[PDB]
Amino acid sequence: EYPTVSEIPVGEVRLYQIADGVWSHIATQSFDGAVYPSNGLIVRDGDELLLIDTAWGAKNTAALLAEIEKQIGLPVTRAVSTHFHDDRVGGVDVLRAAGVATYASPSTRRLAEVEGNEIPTHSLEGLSSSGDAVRFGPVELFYPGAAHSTDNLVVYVPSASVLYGGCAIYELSRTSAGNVADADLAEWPTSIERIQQHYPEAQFVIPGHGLPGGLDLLKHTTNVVKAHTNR
Ligand SMILES: COc1ccc(Cc2sc(N)nc2C(=O)O)cc1
Ligand SMILES: [Zn+2]
Ligand SMILES: [Zn+2]
Repeated sequence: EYPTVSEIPVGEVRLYQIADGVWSHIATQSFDGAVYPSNGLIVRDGDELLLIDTAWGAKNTAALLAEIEKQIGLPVTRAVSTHFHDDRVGGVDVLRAAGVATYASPSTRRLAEVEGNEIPTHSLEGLSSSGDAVRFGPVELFYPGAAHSTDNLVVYVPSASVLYGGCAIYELSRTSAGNVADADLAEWPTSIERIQQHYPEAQFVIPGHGLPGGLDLLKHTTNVVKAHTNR
């Protein structure tokens, strides 16, 4: 059974096996008063591991690396942040100190700079236009356009038909759009469709927060967006 926010004390991390050599990681952090859960991805990359997003903070991210070492036992060598918020780059400095090569789009890097957040080292070339995609070891990184934020990425894991939505895809239980400060509600519905388009095959879709699903998570998000465009 998937772990829920109330089962993960702040400072602990959980690994959850999705498919052969594909796990999610789950952690918890406070924000504007209140604690929320947050997801990321781990994909085997030959004899190494590829990290999709931090565990939302330095302490969580240290505990992630340690759980990884305890449960999987292969070194984490690269990480990719999918947008510039703290649930995506918070802990990049720990990764860096651990010896992980960190990566992100050039726009994600500039925006973390402006926000005062931690900044990944390496720029991901080839992700500038709505619809671009590049192969990053065992995964495909894909830029569907603005949504939750202007830079936000999603990742697809070919060999397993896993699609990682990042904070661009809500979980069904979630019906309020929550914080959309840096959002473009206008393009957001189009970008989800850009996703559905490119990844029709996804058998498993993971939101940035909460419980995983199938392609239905795309449409549910859309509704919840539009229900807020209107009012
Ligand atoms: C699934 O339950 C929830 C409810 C609300 C939030 C608000 C936050 S905090 C954070 N670091 N990201 C978000 C987001 O919406 O992307 C996150 C998860
Ligand atoms: Zn965000
Ligand atoms: Zn988020």
